[PDB]
Amino acid sequence: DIDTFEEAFNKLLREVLEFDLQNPFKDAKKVLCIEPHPDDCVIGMGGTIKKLSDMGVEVIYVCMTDGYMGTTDESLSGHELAAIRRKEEEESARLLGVKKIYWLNYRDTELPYSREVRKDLTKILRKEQPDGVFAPDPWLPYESHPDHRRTGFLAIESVAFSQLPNFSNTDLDIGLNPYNSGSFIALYYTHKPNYIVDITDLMELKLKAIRVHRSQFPDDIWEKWEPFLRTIAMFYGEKIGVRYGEGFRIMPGLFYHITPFTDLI
Amino acid sequence: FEDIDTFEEAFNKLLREVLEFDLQNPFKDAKKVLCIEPHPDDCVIGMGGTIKKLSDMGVEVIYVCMTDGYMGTTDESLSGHELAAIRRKEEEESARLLGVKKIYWLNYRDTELPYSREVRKDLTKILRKEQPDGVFAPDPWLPYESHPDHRRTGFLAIESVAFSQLPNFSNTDLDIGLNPYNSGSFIALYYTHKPNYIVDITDLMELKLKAIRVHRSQFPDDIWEKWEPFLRTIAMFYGEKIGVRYGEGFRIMPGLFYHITPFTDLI
Amino acid sequence: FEDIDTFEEAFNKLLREVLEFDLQNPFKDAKKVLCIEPHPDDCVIGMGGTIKKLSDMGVEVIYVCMTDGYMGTTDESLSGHELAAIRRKEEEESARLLGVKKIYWLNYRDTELPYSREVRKDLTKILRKEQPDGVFAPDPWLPYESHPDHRRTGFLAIESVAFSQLPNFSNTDLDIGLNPYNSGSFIALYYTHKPNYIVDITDLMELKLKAIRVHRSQFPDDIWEKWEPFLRTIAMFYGEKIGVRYGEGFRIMPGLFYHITPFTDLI
Ligand SMILES: CP(=O)(O)N[C@@H]1[C@@H](O)[C@H](O)[C@@H](CO)O[C@H]1O
Ligand SMILES: CP(=O)(O)N[C@@H]1[C@@H](O)[C@H](O)[C@@H](CO)O[C@H]1O
Ligand SMILES: CP(=O)(O)N[C@@H]1[C@@H](O)[C@H](O)[C@@H](CO)O[C@H]1O
Ligand SMILES: [Zn+2]
Ligand SMILES: [Zn+2]
Ligand SMILES: [Zn+2]
Repeated sequence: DIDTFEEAFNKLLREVLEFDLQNPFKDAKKVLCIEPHPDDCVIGMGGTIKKLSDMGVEVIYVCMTDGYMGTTDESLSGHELAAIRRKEEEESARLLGVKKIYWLNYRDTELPYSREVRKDLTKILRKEQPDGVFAPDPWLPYESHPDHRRTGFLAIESVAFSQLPNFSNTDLDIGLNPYNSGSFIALYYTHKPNYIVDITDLMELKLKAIRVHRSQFPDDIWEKWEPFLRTIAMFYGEKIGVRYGEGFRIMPGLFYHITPFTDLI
Repeated sequence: FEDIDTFEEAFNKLLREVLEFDLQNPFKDAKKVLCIEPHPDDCVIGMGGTIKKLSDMGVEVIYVCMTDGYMGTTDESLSGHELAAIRRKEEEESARLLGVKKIYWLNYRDTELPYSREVRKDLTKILRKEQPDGVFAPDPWLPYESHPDHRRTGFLAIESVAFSQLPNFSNTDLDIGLNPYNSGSFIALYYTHKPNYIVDITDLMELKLKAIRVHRSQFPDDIWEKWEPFLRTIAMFYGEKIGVRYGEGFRIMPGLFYHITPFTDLI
Repeated sequence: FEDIDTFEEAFNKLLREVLEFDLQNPFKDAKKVLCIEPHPDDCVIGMGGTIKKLSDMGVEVIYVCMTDGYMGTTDESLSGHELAAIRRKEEEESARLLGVKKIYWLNYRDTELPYSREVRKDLTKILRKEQPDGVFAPDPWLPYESHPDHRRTGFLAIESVAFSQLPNFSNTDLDIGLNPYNSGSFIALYYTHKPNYIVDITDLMELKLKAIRVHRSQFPDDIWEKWEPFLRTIAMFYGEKIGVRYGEGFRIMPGLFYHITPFTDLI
């Protein structure tokens, strides 16, 4: 048929796959933002969450773990800390217009990589039938937190497998349908974004909603984290020549499997 | 070697002279090879053309299919049991087209391939029995590869080809009369973004695509609408790299380079 | 910091003023370090020159060896139990040439290092006991690193260095009187393809190779014909990077950059 690989690829994307990065969140009514820990959705995409909320989109958190391990305060146990972080998360998400939060309650530092966790995410996908799903990019270089890696892998896997009636089939038996339905997966916390949201306007709000997680951001930690977080927003922004941005990686569904030229988007 | 001037000269001496490495004709003396696939259809999809060419050269090509394909349908009235039974039929006939001897079915459930000592011992049992001169398997470093059965197959293949050579590894194999693996001239990895050896499959493409469609349960008309162009686009990606129309890609490296090597990108 | 104009300015200030990240003399002040190796011989192969230099300045080098090297022989008359007892002695001898000191043996089996909270807890206990100023471990992101003990040592060492600081993590340690890991100034990854700090080991190269060859079970004469050139070439790859003949490379980054950082390649 076509002459060159470049023609083949271009036709693949453009016409066969209909890939469009100008407004990929344009028709979404319901989205899941999957975070490994309480606070990750806000650090990694809180500005974008605000913009979706404001636009009439329903934003639903699925938080994989409970934040149990995240303090050096020897007077605060993991149980007490987890209770405090659910409150932190609830308030921080109100500020961003966040509706609802599914807490999976795996212990922080202990998120399994297993069929079980896939079934939990699958149950939620089948219940809520979102149009889109956000999750950390499991390929981020030097990402040393297993909760992060595992979340990203489990999300992408679950978005696929929830579509298969023979996978976690008990779901169907109790009246759920397979996942439809979703228009997309977008990965945040990524080195290779190919879609950037300007949040220059929302950066102060984002910084405030982050700070609401006070257990995680006492004064002396913020002396480092605020510069760090502005510098990351500047990394993403510069890619589209704005001051503060949030970066997403989006790809056709086909590309997450056996594709040797994924770097061409 | 202690006298060699520069790193660049050392690397070329190491690669060519000490390791005797070159990609002129990697499949040269092979009488027998294993093709390790995660799911029924991966062998034909990643390397069907090469399989036919090896068959044509009188190489015994043997499949190892890690999983049963149980999950791969959206048809709500087809159980995974029934689908597995189907996909085995489909693979047997697909393989027949490519002159394929024999298939080992490991029978792990699709989406549930373990990454464990147990599965390496299964692969080792086969490598010690068959004593193949080469083993093909997916590159588990494929960027954005998001199927755990694919990544796990590839890492398990590579580890097994090494560990199956150690007599204290799965030692009961030896206690029942199997020898440690050797024979093995090579490992080659398909479904790869960094191929260094390309096989021209130009006038095999139509046979390759036919052998893929024999997996009907996977490739109905509406799926084929997208997948035929996709499969053509991939083969052109590889084919272009050596200036032919359609190709299949493999990454092949000295044995040493699968461990502590900081310059694997030079090949 | 609200006012800076460019990403490039923000990043320079972040690194130099906020994090005071310095790659000029990263081991300057260290009095005690841990070198974490998947198998016996990996400290010396990966960083023996460096270990000797640290020992020369009076730094106390402590090994933590994750496995017992049980599987690493092709000799059918040597069992894994006998091999592991030999390798323990070979490592004591190798380490004594480099000025080490003390070895912690985790004793997991070679090819079966778990990736789990348990192994994190073993490392966390050493860290809390020893309170080292610096920790060395393989780079688990090395391209094509196909030995699972290696990827898992690297991941677990980085995880443990962070989690051993958290009092709710493996809390029984503190209940027996250990404090959280307090002391470290640094993590350094060896066996790396993206080193950003190189120790010149030109003078030490021959000591390194001698202390490697003391692991005789691993390096008989026919293996050493391939391994000596491999090792020299690897050292020259690192060396060239600072204009010397032979070097050892490390990747060293600010602690923040091991998490959620999209610009790790700017160091
Ligand atoms: C920005 P984050 O991913 O939420 N920070 C996490 C925190 O949630 C977690 O409790 C802790 C212990 O695992 O590791 C920290 O690095
Ligand atoms: C080209 P393939 O790798 O074999 N197609 C697989 C199919 O085999 C499998 O049953 C399904 C569920 O795991 O995932 C699909 O992604
Ligand atoms: C240089 P090394 O990392 O120490 N060599 C290891 C050796 O220690 C181990 O016993 C064997 C079996 O796992 O695999 C070899 O690849
Ligand atoms: Zn997190
Ligand atoms: Zn497959
Ligand atoms: Zn090792």
